[PDB]
Amino acid sequence: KMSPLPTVENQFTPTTAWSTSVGSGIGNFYSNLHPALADNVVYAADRAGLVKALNADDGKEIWSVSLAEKDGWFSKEPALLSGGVTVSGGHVYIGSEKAQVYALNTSDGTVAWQTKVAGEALSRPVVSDGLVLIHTSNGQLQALNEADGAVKWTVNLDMPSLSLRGESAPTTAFGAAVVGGDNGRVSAVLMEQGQMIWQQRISQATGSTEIDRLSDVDTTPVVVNGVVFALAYNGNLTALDLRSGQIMWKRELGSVNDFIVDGNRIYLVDQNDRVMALTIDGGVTLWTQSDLLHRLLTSPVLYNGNLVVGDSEGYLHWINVEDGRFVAQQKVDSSGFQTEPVAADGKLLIQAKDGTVYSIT
Ligand code: NA
Repeated sequence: KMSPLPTVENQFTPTTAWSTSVGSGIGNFYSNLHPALADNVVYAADRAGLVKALNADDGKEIWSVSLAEKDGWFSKEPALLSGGVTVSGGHVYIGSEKAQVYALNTSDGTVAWQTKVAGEALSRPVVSDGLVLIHTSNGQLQALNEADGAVKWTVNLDMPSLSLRGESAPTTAFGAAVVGGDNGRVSAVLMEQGQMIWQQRISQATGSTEIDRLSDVDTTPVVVNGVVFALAYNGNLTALDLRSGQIMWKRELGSVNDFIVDGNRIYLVDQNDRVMALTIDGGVTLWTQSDLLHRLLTSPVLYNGNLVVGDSEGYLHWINVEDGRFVAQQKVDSSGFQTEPVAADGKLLIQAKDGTVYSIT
C-alpha cells in the first residue's frame, strides 16, 4: 500500500547537525508537541511531562525538568503535554490533555505559573502582546495574562459534536484572534475583551459525515494580505475576506491535512500524502507530486527555498517548489516522524516520535 522510497539524485547533501533525546517522546499517542526556537535555544517536550532547553548549535542541555504528577508508590503519572511548545519573552508555554497550561521560565525551567483552562489544550498556545491564547478542544477561546496566568476572558465558539485530530491554534491579525475548529466555523474575535467580530460557517457540523482514519486536518487559519485561509475539518481549503469573514472560494479537495502559504503559493499535503502547490489568489493547482503516496507525511515546511516533509519511516524529503520534483532525501531516525518540522532563523528542527530532536544540515 505504502509507496516505495523514491530514488533521488541529491542536489545537495543533508546530514544531522546534532540530536538530543527527550524521554520517550509521544510514541504512538496522539500529540501536537513539536520543538520551538528562540535566542539560539531550542525547547522540546514529551507526553510524560519532560521539558528541556537546548543550545541550538550543539543540542546539549541548558536545563531539564519534569511536570509529571504524583501517582502510586513508584511511578509518576504522565502530565500528557499535547500543545506546544511555544516560547515568547522568557516563558515557555505548553498545554496538556488534563486542561492545564504551563508557563516555564526560559532561564532555569521553573514554573512561572500553571492554570486550569476550560478543556484540553491540544494546540500550541499563541502569544499576542501580553496575552496567551488557548483554543480548547471543547470550542472555547481563552486569553490568559502572560504575567500570572489569570484568565482575562473566555469566548464560546460553540461546543463541537466530536473532537477530531488536527491542530487548531488561533492566529492573530490587527487586534483579532482568528480561529477555526471542529465545529465547521471560523471566527474572528477582538483581543481586548473577546468581542465577536464575525463568524462564518465553512462546512456543516461534524459529522455529518463519516470520519476517515487518515483525517488529521490542521484547522489553524493563516492570514495573508486581507485573506483568511482555512481548512474545514472535511479537508477543504477555504478562503475568506478578513474584513467580513465572507467566503471567497472553496476548493472541494476533501482531502487536505496541512498547508502553508509563501509569497504567491500555497503548498499542501493531502490525506493520501500527495503533495501539491497552488496559486494564492485562486487556489488553482500548479503541480502535483504523488511519489510519497501513503508513506506518512508530516506537515510541510519551507527551508532555504525548498519544501521539506518527514514521513513515518524516518526520512525527510526535499522538494523543488517550482516543479514539485525531489531535490534531496535522507534517512534520519527509525521511530519515524509525526509532528511538524520547524523552520526558524536558519535552523531546521524536527522531533521524532521517540522524542528525539534533530537539527538538520
Ligand atoms: Na499547534
